[PDB]
Amino acid sequence: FEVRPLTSALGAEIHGVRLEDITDADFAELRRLLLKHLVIFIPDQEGWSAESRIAFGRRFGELEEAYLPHLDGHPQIQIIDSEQGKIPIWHTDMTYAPNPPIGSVLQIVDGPAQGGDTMWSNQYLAYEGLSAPLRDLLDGLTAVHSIHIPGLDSQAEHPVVRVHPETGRRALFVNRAHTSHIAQLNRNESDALLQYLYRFSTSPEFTCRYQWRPGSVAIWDNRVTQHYAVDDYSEHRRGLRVVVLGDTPSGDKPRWDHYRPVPGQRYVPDWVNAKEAY
Amino acid sequence: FEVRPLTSALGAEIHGVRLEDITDADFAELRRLLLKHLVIFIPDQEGWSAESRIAFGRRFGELEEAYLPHLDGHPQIQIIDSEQKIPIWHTDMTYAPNPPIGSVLQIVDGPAQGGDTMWSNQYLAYEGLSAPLRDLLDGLTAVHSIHIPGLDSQAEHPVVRVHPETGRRALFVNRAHTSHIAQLNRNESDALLQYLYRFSTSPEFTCRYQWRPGSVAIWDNRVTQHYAVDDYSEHRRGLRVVVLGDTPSGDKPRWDHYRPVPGQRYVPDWVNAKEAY
Amino acid sequence: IITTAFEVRPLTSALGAEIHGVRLEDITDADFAELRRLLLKHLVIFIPDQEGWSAESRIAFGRRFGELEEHLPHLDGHPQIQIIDSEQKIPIWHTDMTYAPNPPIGSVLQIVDGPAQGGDTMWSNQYLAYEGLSAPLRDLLDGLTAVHSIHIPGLDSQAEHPVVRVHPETGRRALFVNRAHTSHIAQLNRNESDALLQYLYRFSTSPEFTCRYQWRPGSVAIWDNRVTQHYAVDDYSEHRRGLRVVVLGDTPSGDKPRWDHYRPVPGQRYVPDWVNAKEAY
Amino acid sequence: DIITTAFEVRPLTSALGAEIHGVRLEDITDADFAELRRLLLKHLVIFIPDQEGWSAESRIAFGRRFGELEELPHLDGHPQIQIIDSEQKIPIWHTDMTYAPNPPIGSVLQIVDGPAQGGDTMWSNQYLAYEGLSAPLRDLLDGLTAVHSIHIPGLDSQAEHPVVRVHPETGRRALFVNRAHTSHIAQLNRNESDALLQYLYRFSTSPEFTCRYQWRPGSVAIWDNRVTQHYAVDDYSEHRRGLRVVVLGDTPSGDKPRWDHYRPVPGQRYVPDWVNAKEAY
Ligand code: NA
Ligand code: NA
Ligand code: NA
Ligand code: NA
Repeated sequence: FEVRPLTSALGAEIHGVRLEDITDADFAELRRLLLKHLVIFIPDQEGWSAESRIAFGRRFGELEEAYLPHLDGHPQIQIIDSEQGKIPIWHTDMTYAPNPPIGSVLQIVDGPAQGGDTMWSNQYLAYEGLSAPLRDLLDGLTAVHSIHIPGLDSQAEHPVVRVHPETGRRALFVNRAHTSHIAQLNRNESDALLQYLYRFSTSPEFTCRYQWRPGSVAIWDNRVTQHYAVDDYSEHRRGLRVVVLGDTPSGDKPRWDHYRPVPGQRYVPDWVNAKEAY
Repeated sequence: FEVRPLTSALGAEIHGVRLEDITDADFAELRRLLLKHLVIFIPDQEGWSAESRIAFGRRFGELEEAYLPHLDGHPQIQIIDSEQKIPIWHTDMTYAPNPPIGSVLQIVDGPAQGGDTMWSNQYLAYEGLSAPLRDLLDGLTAVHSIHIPGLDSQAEHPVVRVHPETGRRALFVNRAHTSHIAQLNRNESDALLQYLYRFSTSPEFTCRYQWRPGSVAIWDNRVTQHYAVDDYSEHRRGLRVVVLGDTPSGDKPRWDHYRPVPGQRYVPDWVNAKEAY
Repeated sequence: IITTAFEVRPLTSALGAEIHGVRLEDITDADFAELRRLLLKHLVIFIPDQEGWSAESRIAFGRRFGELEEHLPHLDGHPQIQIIDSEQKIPIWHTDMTYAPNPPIGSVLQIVDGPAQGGDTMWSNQYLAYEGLSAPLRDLLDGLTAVHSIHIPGLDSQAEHPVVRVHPETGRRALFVNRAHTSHIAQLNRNESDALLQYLYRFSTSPEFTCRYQWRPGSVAIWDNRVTQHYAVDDYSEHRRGLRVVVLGDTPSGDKPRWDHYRPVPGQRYVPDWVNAKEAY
Repeated sequence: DIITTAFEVRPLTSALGAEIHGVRLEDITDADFAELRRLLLKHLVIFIPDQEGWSAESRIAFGRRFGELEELPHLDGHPQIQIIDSEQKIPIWHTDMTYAPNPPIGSVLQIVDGPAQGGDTMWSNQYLAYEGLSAPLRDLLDGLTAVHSIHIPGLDSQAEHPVVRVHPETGRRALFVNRAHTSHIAQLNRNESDALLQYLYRFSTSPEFTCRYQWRPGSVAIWDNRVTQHYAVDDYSEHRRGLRVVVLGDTPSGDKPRWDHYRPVPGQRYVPDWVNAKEAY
């Protein structure tokens, strides 16, 4: 294939591939490129059949499946629609679950000519760019990730530094959208450290920004990336997505116990957040 | 009386007063001193009778009353008891449409050290802002709210309150109960409130009081914040009467409320945990 | 602004557009006028495949916008053509030379040697940064100025500019502060200034207001320095070399300030609320 | 585990500070001094009221019981007795002279002229600041050092000290950074250092860790500079004058650092995440 990296950190556009009837050997090459580049982009795949899209995702693992919008007859193929909302926050998908997805395949099938880019960030570089004392600290910490909305209540505890199962490389595994707090620190220390990590981890030297064209497919490794959907458009935007499951996140056993507050202790954040959203 | 200011900003201890049978004229002098000093301290009032305490508070206005812990037989005398703590800067109940105008608190049991209370002067917090920022705040309001089981209340108050008696302008936001400024978007609101909260509780604007059993504090909740230091494990018990008055008043806002778009999500710029303790 | 003469591919909604079907070497007056309209519309424009552009043509092109800056490594025999060379980087959001009373009105940059990936440049739209502020905050900023400064050996300069400037050619208002060179807002005390500028710097470089350009062989970027910031991503180790011409002549103008400068008292000390180290690298 | 029963002692807060009654410094005995020194180890700052008229010779002899005294404005004929004068202020949390390799052990200060209210001094307990950190963070800090520095006309000094020092006389660990003079943590990059120090500065001066002293006529404060910060409240306009003796001799000591100094790459630029102005007052 013809491979054109987007940035030094991550991302590559792959020309010369046809997903519809991809061979097992050509798939192995895509998998190798995904381990190298973390998110890959396959242009010009308009018309990709539902059965082929599902078979492709299933090469990676079991697919998430019917209370959410999906293609007729294919609970595996989720519909993302701007009119149904938008996610301008850095996140790693569903890390509030005990077993977050290991990756996704997304194709924007309707969208504006400009606007609605998606950015991804390289969590290997976010960890490696920390100085050695902080890497050593984070290796021994875990964090609670959680969500609390109508119809979905979930929390999970994950290592702050995840060992990728295939590469063995260590990646930061916190994200602003779903991480609540570091379990072995008090909440105020947690807020200060997470605030630094969130901003550092999404430095432009660690990211790439993709402009969607008709027919473009993005495949990303959700074990070692965050992503961000830019909210700079008003046109209708629709995507088809398949979501892949795998093993639970793994890292070092924590080197300290959970922080234990005293009875009646009140968390007073050092930084203001409003009590009412919109 | 013998009046000893605690700091330049606010606070004064008053000797030579006995609250139990205080005269109307001596009460008028206490009120004058409260408008001058914002919080006043009256030592050595052990044994103050419930009837006299209630009568004293009622000189200032209607008293709050029974779901709260209170002295048996006297729903107007609230109980602050460590075994039943508030280490956050706050102005009392500003999530209410009509927050109290002040309180009278007597620590009757407490440790020899630990458990101080601090107050801050919200006149000086406003006056210490530069002119462009004072002008901005004069035209803003803020939503104050609380959302707990059994108590859901919000209220919209001017960011700059005009004290009814002095006519002097005071900042009227506080970290405990203020949610957001209504005419700004939430992110702008967070940034401005963060600055105001820290500036308003600068040591140059505060006083710190060490309680001796029997001491009484009287404060004007229209123009102060306060903070209960959580540095003790011994039993601490206070008796409190809480006074009501008029709704907070300031300028009509100079802009409409900020209106988000239908799908808009608030993404804070600064981390707060999703789980408390 | 009507811009129908060329094939135009916008990069993001906020700003940026790649212009096809134009050759800079022998550009006509009509085609230049269209490029200038595209710059007023899109704030930064990208002209691909201009390898070999002659020095005389590059200078004549720049001079169609205004007087060129002369001095700062430059192409031998052409003081007007400045050299940006990685061997001899700027990963901080900035608007060029705003510590000067007359910052440049824009630049033309061509990366002639660079890596196949790495070294992107981002730009931000200061019109949108201002328009995205709520009305009370726009009203406040309209009446404020800020000091921009630099103090290094051989270059000490400061200038006071409106926080909100009008673009002279469009009449539209834009934010005019940037993290690299703005020091403080003149009518606030320093602590208030720090808090408000910190908010503005991050808000103004939100991804909804930016574009990110990957340089390819022969690419030329032209940007309006009056209403943008930009940022050079520092994610590469290969040699990177650009030729730049800089158009002089901006005079940032806005409303008369509505308050006097903040006046400290004798002996007053600035204590920042947020830590910065006392030693850099 | 220090017994201090000889005098009447009135602690100021749970964290630190105690007012000592029934002792006259002028002709203090060896036994009474030993008790005051125990009270200082226990309470970190002690206050001796009603000592108007304390003679210069007795003040110096008292200081010398603790160690060698520092020897610019000073009492005539007594270079050891420094004059502090509001007309010739410091509303910033600081530990004295930590930019020096050997900061002072402690000081003895008497405000001899001042307002009836205004000009309080606060102290903070750096043992409690460290002990209040969670175990992972205490473990991190135990292995770090920080550069402390000052760069003013006539005084350029820097020193590297453990972030966590052991008090040589109690064996207890205390935080050893302060906002005024600490620059950066040496084993972190500057941005990480800024974030961690900002948290520590605010946490370490929490009201639960401090005391606030109102000076009265004749008041003497004695503090241990090894395990405190302090802060002079700037809420007064009248003349305020103090007499101060400074005890030299500290060598802040802690664990061997567990990591090397952070090494930037050539040409690396420090870009703070938080704004500070470029110009003070
Ligand atoms: Na996502
Ligand atoms: Na209260
Ligand atoms: Na530039
Ligand atoms: Na000092």
